[PDB]
Amino acid sequence: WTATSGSCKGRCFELQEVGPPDCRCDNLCKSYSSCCHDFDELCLKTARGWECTKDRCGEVRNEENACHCSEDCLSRGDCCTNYQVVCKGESHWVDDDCEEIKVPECPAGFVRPPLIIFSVDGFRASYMKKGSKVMPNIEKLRSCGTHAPYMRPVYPTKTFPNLYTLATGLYPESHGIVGNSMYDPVFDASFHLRGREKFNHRWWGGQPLWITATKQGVRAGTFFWSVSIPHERRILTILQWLSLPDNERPSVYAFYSEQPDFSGHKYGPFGPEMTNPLREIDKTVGQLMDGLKQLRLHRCVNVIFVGDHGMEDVTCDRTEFLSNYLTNVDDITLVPGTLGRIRAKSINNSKYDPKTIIAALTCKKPDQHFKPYMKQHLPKRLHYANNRRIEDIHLLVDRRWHVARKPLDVYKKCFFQGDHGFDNKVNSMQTVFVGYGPTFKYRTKVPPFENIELYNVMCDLLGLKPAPNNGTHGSLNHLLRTNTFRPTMPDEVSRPNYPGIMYLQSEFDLGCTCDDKVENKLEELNKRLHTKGSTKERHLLYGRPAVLYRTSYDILYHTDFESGYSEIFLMPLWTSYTISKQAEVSSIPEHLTNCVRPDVRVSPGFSQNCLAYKNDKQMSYGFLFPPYLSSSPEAKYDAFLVTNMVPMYPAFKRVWAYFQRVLVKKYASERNGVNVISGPIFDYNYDGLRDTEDEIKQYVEGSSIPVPTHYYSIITSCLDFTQPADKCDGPLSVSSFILPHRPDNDESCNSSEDESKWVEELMKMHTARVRDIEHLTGLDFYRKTSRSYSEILTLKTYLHTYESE
Ligand SMILES: *[C@@H]1O[C@H](CO)[C@@H](O[C@@H]2O[C@H](CO)[C@@H](O[C@@H]3O[C@H](CO[C@H]4O[C@H](CO)[C@@H](O)[C@H](O[C@H]5O[C@H](CO)[C@@H](O)[C@H](O)[C@@H]5O[C@H]5O[C@H](CO)[C@@H](O)[C@H](O)[C@@H]5O)[C@@H]4O)[C@@H](O)[C@H](O[C@H]4O[C@H](CO)[C@@H](O)[C@H](O)[C@@H]4O[C@H]4O[C@H](CO)[C@@H](O)[C@H](O)[C@@H]4O)[C@@H]3O)[C@H](O)[C@H]2NC(C)=O)[C@H](O)[C@H]1NC(C)=O
Ligand SMILES: Cc1cc(OCc2n[nH]c(=O)n2C)c(-c2cccc(C(=O)N3CCOCC3)c2)cc1Cl
Ligand SMILES: [Ca+2]
Ligand SMILES: [Ca+2]
Ligand code: NA
Ligand code: NA
Ligand SMILES: [Zn+2]
Repeated sequence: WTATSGSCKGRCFELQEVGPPDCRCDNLCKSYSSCCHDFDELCLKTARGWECTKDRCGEVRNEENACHCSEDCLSRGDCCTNYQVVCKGESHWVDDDCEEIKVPECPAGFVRPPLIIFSVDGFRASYMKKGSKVMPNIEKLRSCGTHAPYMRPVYPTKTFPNLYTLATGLYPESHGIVGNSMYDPVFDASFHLRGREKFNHRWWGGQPLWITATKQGVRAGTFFWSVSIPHERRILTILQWLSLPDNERPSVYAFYSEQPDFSGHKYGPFGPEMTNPLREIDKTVGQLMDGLKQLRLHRCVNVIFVGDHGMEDVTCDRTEFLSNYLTNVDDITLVPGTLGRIRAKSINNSKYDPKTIIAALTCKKPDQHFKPYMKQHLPKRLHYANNRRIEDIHLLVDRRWHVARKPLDVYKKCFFQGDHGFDNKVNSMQTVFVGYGPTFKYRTKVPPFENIELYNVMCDLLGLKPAPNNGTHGSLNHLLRTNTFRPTMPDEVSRPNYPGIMYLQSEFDLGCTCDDKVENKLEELNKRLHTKGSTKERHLLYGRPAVLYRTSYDILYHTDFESGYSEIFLMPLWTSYTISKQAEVSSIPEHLTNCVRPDVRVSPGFSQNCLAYKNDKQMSYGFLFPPYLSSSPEAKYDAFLVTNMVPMYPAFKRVWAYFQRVLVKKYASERNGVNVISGPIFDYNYDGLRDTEDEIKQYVEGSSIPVPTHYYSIITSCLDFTQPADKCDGPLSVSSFILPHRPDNDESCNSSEDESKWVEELMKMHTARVRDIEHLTGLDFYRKTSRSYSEILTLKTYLHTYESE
């Protein structure tokens, strides 16, 4: 109940929420149906529209008007935004030459440059170029400030998950807004875009920027605008708040536009109808900048122009129906559209079986336009699994398509032409970022980056300590003129042992065999030097990775590779090797096919054994440093050490062997050498974080050899590819992957074909950031380079996307 009979007189767009059933005059009052009786009258004035005209200049103040053109309006802070242009001979902000903002030029009483986040829904990255002729204000922000060619949203590429990621720096699995629609089985409650459940605080995890600010004594304006408040009134309200006394004035503000998303759904991303919405958003930017200029704030405020996601062509003829695949379609609930989430319709149904649903959905139609996954098998870069609101069965839908349960769902609900929500690496889903103001750089292009990084930067712009989040703080320092965050590298927690030769061959009873009994002072000294690390500078190019947790491990040196060998997991945490452009690929010689060799530096008790693999009918093994890339027949024996072996399903060995035999040399050829670091990952609870020993769900049968859930590789070379990877003077280039370690290749519908037709496609799907691998391994890479630490942080956040221009 609301007692709507109090008044909004002197309270319009009050910042503090007054407590029920007392009536409200704040922004949110419309959303809750709790506004005082006179809110529309007092707070939503529209009389005489939004612009001054010549006949209005110097008018007698009429308090009924939407905005004012009277002499007193500047001191009241309520002029129409074009007042000084029409009435005082000034120029529009957009018509002014841009001039570098070297220092904040703020009025007396301003403690810090305010931050205004101007958010636009469905603003596809390519609109910045394709719409530039119709968006002069935005084009001026972009060209004169700091801009990225695009900014990568989070998955799913929907509004609430992305706006709340902007607000928190968190992945949706961590902040809890995992879709625009959700069911939480613990609350037994459903979240929808329409309705009131979505305002309940239990949905919204983490700590959003406005709360971060308020806790640290920095006042915030509204972030969520009620849909019925016109954009012109949102801008006027922000300008009015900026005219408050110092002690009352917020330092952080947001604007939001539901365009161009609203029209893009109706017309498609490039429908001719889309020009007008882009012109209108540009006009709104112009109102804000004209308004700031009138207040003498246009060289004081930092403005961020940012989108939540892009927009793709999607029409309802491009819909896959689950009723064409499942016999039992009535026993499931599907969250449909540009992603699919499946759960049992009834928890009482003991005939429900996820395995049979996945199988019925796997590679059943030649041109099938979605792929089913158990959520733990989704690409790790999506970070889309560790939340009870994410159903165990997920459908990744091809760009331009929908999935639905039955055809009747599509016509009893072919109107729309645009949608979004797809995989966040898809080009059409990318969105925009521009920063303009004293704290941003001048006329500066920065590489694409992820929206999870922005919360830290917004905290830096406001002098706030960010709450714990998924950004990598410092990775966006290159966007900023000042206020940079200068992180220190994390301290190494575990120091390595450097074992020498400590065991005789006969101490091992591993069930392994090798035809290596093939028997020189010249070259005996050489082999000893290699085992002490004489080639390490060639193979460990950026320092050894640091281990950031407590464990027991050994550094092992070899002619062709170096490794950090875990005595706890019985395999390397990492193996590092450099392959020059000139490297030759060779075969595994016949006499060495089944060769595994005890490592006389590592105790039998801390080694794998061959008998376990013989007995485990499901599990085979592979090698981290590839025997195919040995530098000589003699060095090749090192590759068959038991300390270089890792457990691999035979189906996965198809993938790994093709990567090692074909792809590494291809990349060395293309990139002028590569340095490779490879290793296992254990993430059985799919939280994106390194498992401890007691979290491991599967072992090689009868042994203590843990089975990895994934294998990673980090492939680094010189950004200037005229220099070889091992003699690089300047910035680095990286690409990485985290491949799922699966006992079948059901994910790859073409896997019956030669690996040349499917393996690299799989690897591209599972592309990763170095930072993703760091979370999953507790390792810290690139500790010893010539490069600045913030440059290295940017490198560690890079994702090689494999999308065209
Ligand atoms: C991205 O960045 C984020 C932010 O840094 C990273 O997430 C953090 O990861 C930590 C490790 O997973 C996690 O730390 C745990 O916190 C527990 C207390 O958490 C509450 O308090 C915080 C602080 O305010 C709050 O933020 C949390 O919010 C979560 O929970 C509510 C739901 O109740 C949601 O509204 C909210 O969205 C968020 O949910 C997300 O996180 C939880 C995990 O907390 C997931 O379950 C959800 O699915 C969702 O993703 C909480 O309200 C604390 O209790 C934990 O301590 C246990 O583990 C330690 C290990 O040291 C152990 O020593 C303790 O004994 C304890 O174990 C006991 O409990 C076990 C479980 O019941 C039990 O089995 C044992 O036997 C023991 O009894 C732990 O320290 C931290 O909370 C989150 N923070 C956030 C915001 O998510 C994230 O990892 C980053 N991602 C990547 C890939 O890098
Ligand atoms: C720039 C920016 C704009 C935002 O919303 C702009 C908006 N205005 N109107 C409208 O439809 N949208 C989408 C939000 C946001 C979005 C959704 C939810 C919340 C939130 O945290 N809420 C609201 C519900 O109640 C719970 C708390 C905040 C976050 C940021 Cl960073
Ligand atoms: Ca949106
Ligand atoms: Ca884990
Ligand atoms: Na086996
Ligand atoms: Na297959
Ligand atoms: Zn939309």
